[PDB]
Amino acid sequence: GMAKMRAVDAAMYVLEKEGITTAFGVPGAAINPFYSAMRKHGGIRHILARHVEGASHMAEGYTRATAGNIGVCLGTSGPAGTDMITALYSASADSIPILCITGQAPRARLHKEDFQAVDIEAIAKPVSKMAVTVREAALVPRVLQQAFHLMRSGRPGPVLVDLPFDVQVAEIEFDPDMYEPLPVYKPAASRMQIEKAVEMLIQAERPVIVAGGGVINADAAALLQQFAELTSVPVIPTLMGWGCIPDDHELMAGMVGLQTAHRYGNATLLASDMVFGIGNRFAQRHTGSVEKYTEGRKIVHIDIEPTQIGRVLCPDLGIVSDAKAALTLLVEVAQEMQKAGRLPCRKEWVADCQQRKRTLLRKTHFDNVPVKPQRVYEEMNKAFGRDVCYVTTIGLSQIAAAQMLHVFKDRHWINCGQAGPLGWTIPAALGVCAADPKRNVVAISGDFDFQFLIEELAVGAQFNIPYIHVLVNNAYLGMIRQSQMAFDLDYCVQLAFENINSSEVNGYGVDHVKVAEGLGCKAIRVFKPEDIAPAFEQAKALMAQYRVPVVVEVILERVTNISMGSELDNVMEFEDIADNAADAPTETCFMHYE
Amino acid sequence: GMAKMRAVDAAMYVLEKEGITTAFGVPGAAINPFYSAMRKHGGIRHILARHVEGASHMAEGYTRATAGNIGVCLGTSGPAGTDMITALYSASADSIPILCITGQAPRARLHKEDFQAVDIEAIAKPVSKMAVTVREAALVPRVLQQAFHLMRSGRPGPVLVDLPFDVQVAEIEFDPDMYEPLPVYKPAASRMQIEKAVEMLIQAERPVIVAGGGVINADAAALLQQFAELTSVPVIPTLMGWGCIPDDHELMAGMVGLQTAHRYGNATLLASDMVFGIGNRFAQRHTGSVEKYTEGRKIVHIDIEPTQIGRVLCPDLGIVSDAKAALTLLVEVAQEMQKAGRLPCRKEWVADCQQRKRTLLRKTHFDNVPVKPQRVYEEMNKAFGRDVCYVTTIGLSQIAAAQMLHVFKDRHWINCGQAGPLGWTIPAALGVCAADPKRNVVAISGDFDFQFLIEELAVGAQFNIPYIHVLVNNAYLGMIRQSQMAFDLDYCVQLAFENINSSEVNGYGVDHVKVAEGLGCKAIRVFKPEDIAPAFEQAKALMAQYRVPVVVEVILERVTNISMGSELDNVMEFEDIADNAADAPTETCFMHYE
Amino acid sequence: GMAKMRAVDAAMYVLEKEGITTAFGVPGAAINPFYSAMRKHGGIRHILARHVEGASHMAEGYTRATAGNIGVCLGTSGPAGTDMITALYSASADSIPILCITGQAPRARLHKEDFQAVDIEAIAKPVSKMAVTVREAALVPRVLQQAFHLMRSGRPGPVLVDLPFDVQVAEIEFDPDMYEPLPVYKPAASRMQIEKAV
Ligand SMILES: Cc1cc2nc3c(=O)[nH]c(=O)nc-3n(C[C@H](O)[C@H](O)[C@H](O)COP(=O)(O)OP(=O)(O)OC[C@H]3O[C@@H](n4cnc5c(N)ncnc54)[C@H](O)[C@@H]3O)c2cc1C
Ligand SMILES: Cc1cc2nc3c(=O)[nH]c(=O)nc-3n(C[C@H](O)[C@H](O)[C@H](O)COP(=O)(O)OP(=O)(O)OC[C@H]3O[C@@H](n4cnc5c(N)ncnc54)[C@H](O)[C@@H]3O)c2cc1C
Ligand SMILES: Cc1ncc(C[n+]2csc(CCOP(=O)(O)OP(=O)(O)O)c2C)c(N)n1
Ligand SMILES: Cc1ncc(C[n+]2csc(CCOP(=O)(O)OP(=O)(O)O)c2C)c(N)n1
Ligand SMILES: COC1=C(OC)C(=O)C(C)=CC1=O
Ligand SMILES: COC1=C(OC)C(=O)C(C)=CC1=O
Ligand SMILES: COC1=C(OC)C(=O)C(C)=CC1=O
Ligand SMILES: COC1=C(OC)C(=O)C(C)=CC1=O
Ligand SMILES: [Mg+2]
Ligand SMILES: [Mg+2]
Ligand SMILES: [Mg+2]
Repeated sequence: GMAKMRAVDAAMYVLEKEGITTAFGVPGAAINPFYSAMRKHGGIRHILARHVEGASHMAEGYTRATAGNIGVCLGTSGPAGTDMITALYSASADSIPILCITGQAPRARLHKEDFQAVDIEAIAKPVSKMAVTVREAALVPRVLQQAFHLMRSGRPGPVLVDLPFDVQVAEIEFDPDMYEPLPVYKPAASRMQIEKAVEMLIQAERPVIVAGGGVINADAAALLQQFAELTSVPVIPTLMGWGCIPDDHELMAGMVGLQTAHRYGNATLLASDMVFGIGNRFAQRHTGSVEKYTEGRKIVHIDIEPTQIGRVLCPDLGIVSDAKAALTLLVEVAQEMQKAGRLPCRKEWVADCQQRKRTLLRKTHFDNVPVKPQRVYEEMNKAFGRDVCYVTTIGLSQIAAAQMLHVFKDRHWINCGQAGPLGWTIPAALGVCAADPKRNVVAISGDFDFQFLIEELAVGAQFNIPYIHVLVNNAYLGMIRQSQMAFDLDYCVQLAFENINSSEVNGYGVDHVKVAEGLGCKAIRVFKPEDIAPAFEQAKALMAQYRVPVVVEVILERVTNISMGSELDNVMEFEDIADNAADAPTETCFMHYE
Repeated sequence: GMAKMRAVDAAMYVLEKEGITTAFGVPGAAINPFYSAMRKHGGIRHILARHVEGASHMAEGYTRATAGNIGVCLGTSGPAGTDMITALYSASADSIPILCITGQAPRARLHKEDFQAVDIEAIAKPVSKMAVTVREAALVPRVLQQAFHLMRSGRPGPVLVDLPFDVQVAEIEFDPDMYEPLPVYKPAASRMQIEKAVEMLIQAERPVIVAGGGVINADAAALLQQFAELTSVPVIPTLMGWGCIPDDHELMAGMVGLQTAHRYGNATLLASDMVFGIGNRFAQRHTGSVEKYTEGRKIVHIDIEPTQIGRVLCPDLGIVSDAKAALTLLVEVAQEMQKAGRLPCRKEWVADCQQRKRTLLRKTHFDNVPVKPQRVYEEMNKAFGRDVCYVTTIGLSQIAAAQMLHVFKDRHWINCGQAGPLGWTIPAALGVCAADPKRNVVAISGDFDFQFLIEELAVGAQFNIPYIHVLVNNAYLGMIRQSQMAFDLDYCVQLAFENINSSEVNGYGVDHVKVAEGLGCKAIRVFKPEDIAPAFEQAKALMAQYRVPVVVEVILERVTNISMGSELDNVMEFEDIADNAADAPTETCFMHYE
Repeated sequence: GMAKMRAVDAAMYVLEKEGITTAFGVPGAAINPFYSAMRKHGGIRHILARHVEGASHMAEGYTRATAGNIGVCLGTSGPAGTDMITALYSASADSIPILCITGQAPRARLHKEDFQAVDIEAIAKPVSKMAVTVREAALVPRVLQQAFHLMRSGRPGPVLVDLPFDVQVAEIEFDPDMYEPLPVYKPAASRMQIEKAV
């Protein structure tokens, strides 16, 4: 029971009781006592990153992989904590938690300029639910106790706990047998709110459900699908809700927005007369101008967070609720409505939505050399199984990937949708693989994103963490070239150079095969579209043989303008569209996934 | 004269008038109008980094290379600014400026959750002299005007200017002919302060001058040397003052402190009876416990910043002054004292200091295989000229480098002494080379530091920026292994693995030769100490032939404990010491530098 | 049912549903729409103080008198909010709530040094559970809703809600019949812990 121990030793017991099994980090002097407590206790597997920013995005990928996970990022004082701010922001921005833990100078030296002492508490406050420097050894378990409550409760978000060196080694009395995690706070909608929501839905003639990341955050995907099935209401996932209903489900109507969106999704939204928003916010890249998004449409918004309702547009009905609590009641009420014969038939509207989905496509089957990126995603859809789990960040790489890939389960699209920090992809994919070694992880990056934290590939090598990284290389910051067209500009966005060690990259600059191999991984370069499929097959084999990350690099044409625009009804199609399966053969309507 | 133009166009004129010629950055949508204004104006050379953190440390190296430089770091909204916090902290910590400029969401969307909008103003305030989101296009030139005043005035520090997209493109009237930079504020010591300081110095029997980074910040190195020469007072540079008097000068008595210090420096400090502090603070890694540092010693402290005086110890005389202003008066008064025959002769004390410098050494001439790191620095001292400019960060690599290398001019030790963020080295070295293409830049990194921002080597390749990067590889976070010995720990600090592409690295993990070559650079690996010197000669030749960075990787023995301790009189010597030149042949006392 | 009304009218219904019956305050131009909403709605008795600090300590005493009470203090922009800081500190320090409502300059003028405009949200943050300038009229009922959850939950403490003039008078749709106070968060000890203490 009760025993004297260092505060960091008590921290290990608290972390174990809170369900922690894994951590990502970089040690240093100020945080060594915690690493000492970690070795003494056992039970936490540590993964050494090759940049603190890498440890922080591994923690994010780990949280995002499986409901209830909380990725832990560990580092020392000073610049370790400032290297975590981007992940804290990215996690806050998407409403998911990570636990960052930093060492700090001893308390009695905090406002001297002690070597590598920084006011991380002040720096991190804007991007966290709590950021605190612990000033008493006895408070170390209590601060972690409150941190876990906050990471799980309400709108989730991350916490940073900063530990002065003397506070870590100080002796306290602690009884692990008596430690208990705090209850989690989640408001639940009342039956009166839900019945009103269902009455309005029944009165709608052309409704859609917009299913957001809150559905996934709540672990409520099956209830979301069940509710749409009972009501026969087509579902539009936001980018953060993608996967909560399978992409080949008859009611999944595509995605909506200015960029990661389908032509049929935007058309179905503009044709609808109600948006039943569950666990979404209404993000600007999803809505365009809100006046157009809402024209002629009733709007329902269910959100766990009161100050998200009415933030960007006025709902006709706002309801504060956890999405699982709300969907449980939504299923119950809809079942009562169905037994009563009060749910309308929706065959025509569903058929109209399915007709747009069959016809309003974008071409992917390009035989061009140099390769067209949209062909890469067609080959990815064929190569990988229905259980594929994609990890990606930002770039034309990622935008077209969301337009053209398909996903069939929640937490199989792992994407930092609101903050999009370049370099996120490799560490996030490693964190997912650490969360679930059976998961079939495939990452997508453009060349610039791949370069930011390219050294994290050696983490996969050292720890034998296998996954496939698709690398689509245009030797450009392609997304930025495209947005510079508005200024008739093409300026400081090219990565090309004649590589003095590799004439075979033909002026594309960095040799990603040589870099990946030097970092202990396997790599294949593809120049022709017909070689993409064999390469993915070789990659699966090399992954099994060597158990390390395997990079498949596809050399792209330098310039491809991905479809996008400023309003739902203004998306410009630069590349060829399609109305036939031959040009877009991996749309779920034409292809059986696995 | 007067003309309508975009606020970013006026920003270009202001930057030109303020002396800006170079910028480092990563563009994106929110900052595109500024890149557009940069292309239209000409006159700023942009260097594209391969991580925003890389652009930010390039800006630091550029500032640090030449007095009056201000490195500029450019990036977009959201995670670009959070990727700059580590450099802002590192620049603040050493009292040097950089100008960070971020794009931002349009004003009318600032507290909506606009895509990639973050409250960078709040996040950056703790690590900057000013961090402001500009809310009127007409204020853009005025905010830059105040930023340059603050970066130059008082205790220098960095500024972040955040630019909403609509503010950037808005039209203003601006007359570049009428723009004038603000006057710079620097307090100057009165003659009464300086005469009192010189009286106390004259009364001292065994004084030393501790010369800090403020001397270099003020561009006052020649006056510092002249004052020591007039008074015949030995000079101890802090790590940030290193180079303000040449290492082979008869009065340069070595460095002092817990780690980057000489055995003779610490002995001379403890034997002294006054510390005449000029432009130093008294950092904890320099003093140890202040009660021991000051025992039996009068203390003078001259600092430009009033709240630095008395911060960690009580001076007998504190003086607020710019170091150049103070040294100008110090030279004048000492000359008046010398004409009056009032300066004491100091032959015995100077001879006693020189005797410690001749005798209290650490061995570097090791023929061991695997190589001993101290041998690398001996070879570096012989290979490179007196004009060598070293760039380094932290690690046992850097600590022993400061113990064993030698420098002969100010701004030839470029080192982030207070914050030490791993990954700083490559971008900082590239920023120095951009500041001065004739400078003879040689960087030192351990393997972990080298890996953090390893992709920046491709910036050197794409832009043909030549320098030599010495890479001392123990496949360890060596500094952390050593500090873990206090906990009888060796845990999560090893980088080794059997590289499936390189049996020739013999279990050391990452193949830095293959990675450097894939990134477009040249690289040589050295296994035996006698091959170090030829490798540096090949490296100079490859640098001239290809004009790209050239990495020389020395494979070290896995474990070497570098000398260090907790007090000036407690530094533990783990490796062999030396009292003879044969074991330490590159001490300036035994070797003529160039 | 749902109806068009100003944000401050919607605030009156929220305050009524949350049990408010009393307010202590000092009016001014920037909070006049709220006073107009009070007069139209009726059912909140206003006590006019002769110092804003006096209103803010009246609010405290009203809270402390009776379990479940939340004193409400009302002021205009600028110096009114800075006059409430001492009471926000006193209420925080004893773990009891008051609800402070200040008027504020319109959003389009928030960083333009407008007459009697101050960053009260920055000043009050150290002495409150929440201090927020409300930037959308539709958020007024929701900010008030979260404030009442915060003042009742956990360790209780005060809240400052700061209302730009244009936010107060803007029209919104709001259904009073659908408004519901949020559940109060209070952790409970398990039986194992209580048996150990006994
Ligand atoms: C280049 C790029 C292009 C993009 N293009 C698009 C596009 O065209 N369309 C698009 O939709 N997105 C797009 N995105 C993503 C976009 O920026 C947003 O990240 C996303 O739309 C937000 O999803 P959401 O509305 O589900 O909100 P989320 O960020 O997922 O959050 C929604 C709400 O969930 C709530 N919540 C949290 N937990 C719970 C719970 N347990 N119960 C209930 N509610 C809960 C939160 O309070 C929050 O308000 C793009 C991103 C990038 C980088
Ligand atoms: C691993 C490691 C080990 C280290 N070991 C040591 C060691 O043993 N010994 C050591 O000394 N350092 C060591 N350092 C460096 C140390 O941490 C500090 O960075 C350094 O000692 C501070 O130098 P300084 O006192 O000159 O202060 P600086 O940081 O250079 O600043 C000194 C003062 O200059 C003032 N100033 C600025 N501009 C002007 C001006 N124009 N005129 C006058 N004053 C001005 C500022 O106000 C400031 O107070 C180490 C660093 C690392 C990473
Ligand atoms: C840290 C950071 N800086 C800048 C950006 C802005 N940004 C978005 S996409 C992009 C270029 C990405 O290029 P690449 O990964 O090669 O993808 P491509 O668009 O070429 O497919 C940039 C700089 C960002 N998201 N994060
Ligand atoms: C971002 C960051 N995280 C952690 C540290 C702490 N730290 C100081 S030295 C070191 C290891 C450096 O290893 P390497 O560069 O290989 O040098 P070696 O000591 O082995 O010569 C670490 C992690 C730091 N300075 N910065
Ligand atoms: C990509 O590197 C860059 C150049 O290289 C050609 C340029 O010419 C310019 C103007 C900007 C730049 O970033
Ligand atoms: C029969 O299965 C199919 C659907 O579901 C009915 C569809 O909605 C579409 C577009 C195609 C299809 O094959
Ligand atoms: C360097 O990677 C690491 C290991 O690998 C052997 C370990 O066994 C442990 C315990 C920590 C770690 O970071
Ligand atoms: C003659 O030159 C020399 C010195 O300066 C006198 C010294 O201080 C030392 C230690 C050696 C030396 O050779
Ligand atoms: Mg690219
Ligand atoms: Mg990197
Ligand atoms: Mg090392």
